[PDB]
Amino acid sequence: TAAIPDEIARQIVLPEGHKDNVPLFEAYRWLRENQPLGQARVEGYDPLWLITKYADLMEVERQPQIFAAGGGEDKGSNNPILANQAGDEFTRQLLGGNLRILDALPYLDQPEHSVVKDVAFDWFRPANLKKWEDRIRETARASIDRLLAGGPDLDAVQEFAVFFPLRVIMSLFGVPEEDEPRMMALTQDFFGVADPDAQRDDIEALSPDAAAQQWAATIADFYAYFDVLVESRRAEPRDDLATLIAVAKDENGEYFPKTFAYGWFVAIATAGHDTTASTLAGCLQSLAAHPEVLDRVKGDPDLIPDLVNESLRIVSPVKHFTRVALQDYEMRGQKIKAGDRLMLLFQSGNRDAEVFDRPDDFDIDRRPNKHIAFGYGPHMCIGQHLAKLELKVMLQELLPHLERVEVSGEPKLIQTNFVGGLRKLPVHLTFS
Ligand code: HEM
Ligand SMILES: OCc1ccccc1
Ligand SMILES: OCc1ccccc1
Repeated sequence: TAAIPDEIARQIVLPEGHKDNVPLFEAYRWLRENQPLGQARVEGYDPLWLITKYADLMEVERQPQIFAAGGGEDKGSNNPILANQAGDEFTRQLLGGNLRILDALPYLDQPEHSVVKDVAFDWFRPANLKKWEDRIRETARASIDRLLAGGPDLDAVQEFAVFFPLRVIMSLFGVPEEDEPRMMALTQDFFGVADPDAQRDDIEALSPDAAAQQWAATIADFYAYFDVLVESRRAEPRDDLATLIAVAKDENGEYFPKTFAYGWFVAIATAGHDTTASTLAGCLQSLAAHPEVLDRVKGDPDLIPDLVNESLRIVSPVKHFTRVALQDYEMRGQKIKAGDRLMLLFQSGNRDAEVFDRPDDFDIDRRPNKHIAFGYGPHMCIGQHLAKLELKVMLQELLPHLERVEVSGEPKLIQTNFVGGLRKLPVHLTFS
């Protein structure tokens, strides 16, 4: 019934606690074993129930009428992405009393969430992504040719893994190649709001609300760019994802307000490539640690989807979203009160020993691989089938060219409690 111990709560809640995966995953493990559903009360944050168990993540996510993303009828009364209190106070000054800074899926509750998701639902289904496989494969091949020409010594992240998923999503989206560097810079600003190596020059870096200022500044740069793209596709439609979203109309034949298109476009321009790059880099890191796995998948390319699934489980680069209890609710002997916020810890769910035998082991032979790296419930990752296709296609093209991966310098993680993974993986490759 007590609060979570401060040292454990701080390790998970504070962005600084994610700088090193070792103490972070030991804090998740301490909770799952000792206090699987407790309230973290960290100075400068709202109290948060830390949802550490696989079964609890599904129980919460499958009941959106109880556990809201955006606050329910009081729209924008909950921030789905954990800011500190000072940050949420900054946002309420910016927006005038609420926290809905984007009109994007994570901020929405049903039935609004369903109406908006219906715009892109079919586009993201596996059968509808098949039309892109050959173009993704040509992109993967172009990226691997540059890797082979560049020699065996590189940062597998900033000199390889980042470019492929960015080129794929910008090509599908319909953004020209020359705009990719600025999209990459803004994605770094967006997911780097609390990382001292990713600070924007235009906001206060050390203010209590610094991360919320960076988030808003980054969004404003996206809105400027996307407003031009929305008016462009409304005036002259193309066969691209920018058009599908730009021209989308409601049941009354009115365009959705432009901010809905901007919200899609922000999610696509950031989430649409960064986590794909992280998972690919974490895959290479695991192949360095488990060379027998690389030998096996080179011997049987049909194992590549299993390798992708186990990489998603181990890397789990999307660490949380938040929810708010719309009513009192009992779970695992604890009384969650109406108004209480919850932090869904997907990386912890993915190490739950009740679900996964030897959960810290890299084992591609888990079948089925029950991972929750894409979440659950109506907010389950809409991009997951695009991500899995890109990772499958890259590893089908790449792994024949790799005899060995060696990590030849210190890996670096993005310092974030939100969307993380490797920003640096110095390697020495042996080409086949
Ligand atoms: C390895 C790659 C990816 C991983 C691990 C990942 C993971 C996640 C997770 C855990 C969520 C939250 C689910 C929940 O709240 O229960 C999510 C949401 C989302 N993801 Fe992904 N994601 C990935 C790739 C993508 C891609 C490629 C796109 C777009 C092209 C994308 C777009 C989204 C969107 C728009 C949401 C919000 C959905 C909603 O709230 O309804 N993601 N992702
Ligand atoms: O895939 C995670 C994500 C989705 C939308 C916006 C930010 C991050
Ligand atoms: O809810 C996950 C999902 C993914 C792709 C298309 C539709 C829905």
